[PDB]
Amino acid sequence: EKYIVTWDMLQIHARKLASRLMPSEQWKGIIAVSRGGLVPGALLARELGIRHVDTVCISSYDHDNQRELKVLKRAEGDGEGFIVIDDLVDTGGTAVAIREMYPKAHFVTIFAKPAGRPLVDDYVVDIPQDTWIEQPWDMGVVFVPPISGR
Amino acid sequence: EKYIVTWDMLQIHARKLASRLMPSEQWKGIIAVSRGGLVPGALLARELGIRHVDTVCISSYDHDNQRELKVLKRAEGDGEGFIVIDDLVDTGGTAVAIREMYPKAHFVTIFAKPAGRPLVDDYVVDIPQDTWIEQPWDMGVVFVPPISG
Amino acid sequence: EKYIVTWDMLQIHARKLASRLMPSEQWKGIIAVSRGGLVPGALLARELGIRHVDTVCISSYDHDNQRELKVLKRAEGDGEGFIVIDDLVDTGGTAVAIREMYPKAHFVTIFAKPAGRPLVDDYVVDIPQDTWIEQPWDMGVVFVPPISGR
Amino acid sequence: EKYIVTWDMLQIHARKLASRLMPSEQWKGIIAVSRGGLVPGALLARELGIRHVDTVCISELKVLKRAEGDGEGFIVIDDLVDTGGTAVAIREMYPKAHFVTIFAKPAGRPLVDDYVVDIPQDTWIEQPWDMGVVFVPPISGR
Ligand SMILES: Nc1nc2c(ncn2[C@H]2CCN(C(=O)CP(=O)(O)O)C2)c(=O)[nH]1
Ligand SMILES: Nc1nc2c(ncn2[C@H]2CCN(C(=O)CP(=O)(O)O)C2)c(=O)[nH]1
Repeated sequence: EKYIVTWDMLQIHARKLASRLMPSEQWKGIIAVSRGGLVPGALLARELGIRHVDTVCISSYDHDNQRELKVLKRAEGDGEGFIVIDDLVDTGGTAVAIREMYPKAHFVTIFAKPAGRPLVDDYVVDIPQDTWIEQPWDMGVVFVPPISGR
Repeated sequence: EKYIVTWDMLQIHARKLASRLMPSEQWKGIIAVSRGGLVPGALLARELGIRHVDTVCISSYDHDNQRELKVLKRAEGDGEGFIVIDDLVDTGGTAVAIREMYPKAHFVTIFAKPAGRPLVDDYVVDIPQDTWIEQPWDMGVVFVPPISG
Repeated sequence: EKYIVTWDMLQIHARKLASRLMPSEQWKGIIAVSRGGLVPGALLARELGIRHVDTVCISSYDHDNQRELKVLKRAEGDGEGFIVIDDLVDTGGTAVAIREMYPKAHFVTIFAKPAGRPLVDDYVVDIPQDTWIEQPWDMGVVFVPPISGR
Repeated sequence: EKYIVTWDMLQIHARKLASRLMPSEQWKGIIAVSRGGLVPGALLARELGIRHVDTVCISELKVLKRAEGDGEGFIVIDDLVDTGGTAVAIREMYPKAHFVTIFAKPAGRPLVDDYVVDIPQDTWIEQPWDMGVVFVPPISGR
């Protein structure tokens, strides 16, 4: 059974993470991990009041049991004083890759499954591995037939 | 901590509860416990395609140190073949009265706290006793100031 | 032409209606037109602090160019000091029926189309006649495939 | 007089915008004007399968961070256009860019190559990232 994440709950969690990342002056800017961290990055940037937002674009595809990682666009630096935000961490693969690119950055997510959980600096919601997360940008409001009808 | 419930989530839970009330034909109608149950009742009504929807309106008169229960408007029958529905059960204070008016009814809620759990026939979500549930009809979409300037 | 009504927007509309119905003291209760008026009625009931909420249940099976009406259940009275509410007005068929069985009732809706427009006492939003209104209780948040491949 | 925009509504408009920008292969990437364009840019990035998303941060109008090129083959996205102070500025850095917003006001209308929703000029747009689902007192007591 999948975990439905609506926009309202995302924003609640995003604000729960924002306050825990106070003060706002200890952070220089924000790096969002495209595309998953884009919205959480936007949300953080609004709350913490940060206007400098950049993106690192990483493309990943599975070829059976191995991953193919392609960084299409990178932000410069060791990550000094920035926050790196992604929507969720599952196995922790993307995290370890970001950690190589930005060894001196604070890495955050909204959701974290048990495996990837310890590989984050901070997160908000716990999810178990067997659970799939539907993010709001993948969903919509559409007609849904009744259960009976009658 | 305060548990926030959005319309969307209420609908998701209402739909789960609804499937557990299949098939629809065993039900004559639906009695909503005003006011909390009105929206859950409405959603159930749609999902099951039940058009016979009635209400029970229950208010509380306080006398000296004790709270009495006034019944402003009540449906008919012993609730035989009916689903009775409230938004939640916290203590079951109101839920005692509903059983007495409708003994032969299927009494359901969306949320339930531990002390009110044995009072319903079925519910969807467990909530801790210390937790306040904010329902979406008590909320709205309003400007929230940022956290930094 | 399809008009999407989310729960948030509906609440906004219902709240605008409720404040136009102030003060609440002039009303002795609410009669909801099942099933469409159930939710709007519940929202009025909350905003006006009205605990006396009853229903009128009507079945409208459409046989070609004629309609068969069935009143499954009917709140008592002429509607004196009562608000009767449906979600929307379309042709005025339901409205003429309510007006007969509740002549001294203040009959309101949220949406209205030009046809049934003169047959309500008050409404909130104008909807064009050729538009289908998708109400939130008939919808849900489910997955939606992206518009493009890749 | 306040135009309230919910996430669901923004997402619908963003999809109506995405459909106009089809086919998606005419695009090499998206440039979101932060912070207004971020979420719209993110939504377009999903609906159009575009993985190359970069930002331009304007703020006199000081440029905090930006990307190169003349915008040829890119989409520049902001949440709205009222006047065009930044819009006039965005035009410069990427002249051959396709520049879109979701909302557009009359005075800002001719500055963008495309938009989705018209809004009166005297109307304030309350974007969902500035709001939240909070308790709201009933309009009456009894
Ligand atoms: N929407 C969604 N995307 C998912 C889910 N699980 C994985 N992904 C996608 C999106 C984000 N992903 C990762 O960061 C891979 P990781 O470095 O090994 O943790 C994969 C899910 O349950 N839901
Ligand atoms: N969900 C939905 N229900 C509708 C619509 N149009 C009509 N109905 C349903 C629900 C309310 N209706 C009427 O008041 C019928 P009227 O006596 O001719 O005014 C029919 C619609 O666009 N959408």
